[PDB]
Amino acid sequence: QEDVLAKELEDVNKWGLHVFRIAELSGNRPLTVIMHTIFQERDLLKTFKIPVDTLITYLMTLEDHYHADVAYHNNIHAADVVQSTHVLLSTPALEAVFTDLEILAAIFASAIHDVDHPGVSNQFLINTNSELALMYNDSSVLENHHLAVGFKLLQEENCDIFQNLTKKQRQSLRKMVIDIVLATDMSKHMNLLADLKTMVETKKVTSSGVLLLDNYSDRIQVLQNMVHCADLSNPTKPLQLYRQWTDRIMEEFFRQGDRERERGMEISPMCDKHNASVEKSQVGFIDYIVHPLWETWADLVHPDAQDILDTLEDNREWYQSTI
Amino acid sequence: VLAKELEDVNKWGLHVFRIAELSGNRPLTVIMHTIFQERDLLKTFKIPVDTLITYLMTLEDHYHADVAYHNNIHAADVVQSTHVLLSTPALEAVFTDLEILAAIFASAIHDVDHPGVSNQFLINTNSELALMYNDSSVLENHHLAVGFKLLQEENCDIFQNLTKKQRQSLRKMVIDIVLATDMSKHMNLLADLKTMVETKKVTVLLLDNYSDRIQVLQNMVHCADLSNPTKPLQLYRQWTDRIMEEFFRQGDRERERGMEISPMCDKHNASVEKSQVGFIDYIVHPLWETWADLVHPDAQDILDTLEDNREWYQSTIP
Ligand SMILES: COc1cc2c(cc1OC)[C@H](CCc1c[nH]c3ccccc13)N(C=O)CC2
Ligand SMILES: COc1cc2c(cc1OC)[C@H](CCc1c[nH]c3ccccc13)N(C=O)CC2
Ligand SMILES: [Mg+2]
Ligand SMILES: [Mg+2]
Ligand SMILES: [Zn+2]
Ligand SMILES: [Zn+2]
Repeated sequence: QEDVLAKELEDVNKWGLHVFRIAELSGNRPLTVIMHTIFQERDLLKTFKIPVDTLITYLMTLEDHYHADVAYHNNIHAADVVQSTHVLLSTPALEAVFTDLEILAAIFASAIHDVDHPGVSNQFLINTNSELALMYNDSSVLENHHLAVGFKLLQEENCDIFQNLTKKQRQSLRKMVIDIVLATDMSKHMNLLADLKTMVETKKVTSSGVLLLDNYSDRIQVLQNMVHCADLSNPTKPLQLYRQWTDRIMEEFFRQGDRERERGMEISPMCDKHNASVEKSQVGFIDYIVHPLWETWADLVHPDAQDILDTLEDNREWYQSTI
Repeated sequence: VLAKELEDVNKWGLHVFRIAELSGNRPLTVIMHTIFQERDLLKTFKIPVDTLITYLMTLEDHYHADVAYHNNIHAADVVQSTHVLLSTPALEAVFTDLEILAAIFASAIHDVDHPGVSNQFLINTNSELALMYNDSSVLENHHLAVGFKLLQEENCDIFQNLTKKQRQSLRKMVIDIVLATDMSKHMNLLADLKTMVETKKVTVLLLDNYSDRIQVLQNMVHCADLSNPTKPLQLYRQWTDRIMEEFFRQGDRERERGMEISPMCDKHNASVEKSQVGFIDYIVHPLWETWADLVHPDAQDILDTLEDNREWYQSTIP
């Protein structure tokens, strides 16, 4: 029903949106309806003269190119990252900091950032001599692919949502989107976090108390880390959402491990369904990856993200308590 | 006949155009085969000679015969120049046989399927290649992908007898080297070579960590790629004629499409000779001067010839 879905989408500005309920109520179109809602909320159709029928046509085609048969890296994950990026962009420490084009780039990058993901890792694709790894010379294999598909779909019939941007706007947005999606490669995490830490330690704020970002390198680095935080935000969400994300990533990992075991390869970490500890893996994920990242983001925008960090820390203690 | 010319495969200034003619437009194949035997690579890595020839022929076929510069003759020239640079005395022990294999294979594939237009042209025209590769080292990613993909054709897997680790190490090194031939990386590459020269440790060069060794290999193949002005003048002048034909054809396409014409690509305004002098002064000589410092004094004859050729091109400007 449309009324109940409209009611749920009133939460689009809130951390912890019931994204699985929105997927059900929208008829498995969470990415389309959440993107459309966000574009209306931020007045992006009027600002960039995006025809509404073109937006819907592109969104439905993009959503179609996520795999409905992968447990984690599907259109619900994309919708979740889009919405989480949308909330992070609204944080008071960043008010009036980014232009309308940078906002468009960050939201578009989130929407396409995992498109056509096959449900296995870059290393699996490299180690199996996949056609994707051969195409991309073993370097950010999935992320180059997500970008290429995301942009190529703009060329389908009535899909060019950027048709009314100027040529310079299109060139700038394309560069920013590429910079952002390539930064979601998990092998870049340590370098991205090291740079975010440096920016926190050298942070400057303006007279209005918002973050001072006066060059492309700093601006794109904040947008890269923002989308990376959104991508790694599952343990910061209310527990009933977090546990569903955990169930889904473990299913994807175990299916990868079954293909590795069947092929005689070493099983990747956390992918052996016969020797895995789901709870210990979440605590380690939080301790070594997610909390170091979110604690640093929370410092950059202090005190805006304190409640998100509080939820992360509660969820860590809950998983720890199940061991 | 063709055999006599191949006797100087170990000399800077091989008559590569004569070899291209005398081999029926197969310079990459015959030069690669000759080099693999001078370095005993077929025995070291147990490469079936017929597999080596089948792959080389196939690779050569994927260079475009209607591209005046970035064709199979260029690929053969860079291969042969790397082969000579690998024999620099100051590098007499630095690199292992697999590293030698990687530098030579990388040279052979480093421009395969080149369309005769630049990365910037491919980006600004919204080409399929730039869409595939997200505007980042577009050509060089493609050269690699084609070069490795051809290994999978029938009786083309020249690395069939390398160990699994050797194949994985060779692949990484080839990728690192070919990606470094992107001209947009030149200044960063040169800066690293300069830093290495300043921190140079010698007994002969001592390079201990992979990062330093791959950097020397990157800069070496880069030097080979940019070696035309260091060759004997009759060779250099042919390379100049060929690159200018390729540039002018690209500029004809940019003019028509309404784009800004790339530097040196406007046939109605370009000075071929001024462009060569500027090319040497700003790119080729700073690079080869720094290389010469790294292997001092083994590059001094190459540097001398470059400086002679620069003097000659300058004298052709009224
Ligand atoms: C909800 O839980 C998860 C969600 C996700 C992951 C792992 C989760 O739980 C262990 C992994 C992290 C990959 C990864 C790379 N290096 C690591 C080192 C340690 C741990 C993980 C990783 N993802 C894979 O695409 C993203 C989503
Ligand atoms: C024999 O002469 C040449 C040979 C080559 C080039 C230029 C030559 O002569 C002007 C260019 C150099 C790169 C380059 C592209 N745009 C530039 C602008 C300024 C400086 C360098 C470049 N190449 C292009 O594939 C490699 C071979
Ligand atoms: Mg991803
Ligand atoms: Mg090239
Ligand atoms: Zn993701
Ligand atoms: Zn080349």
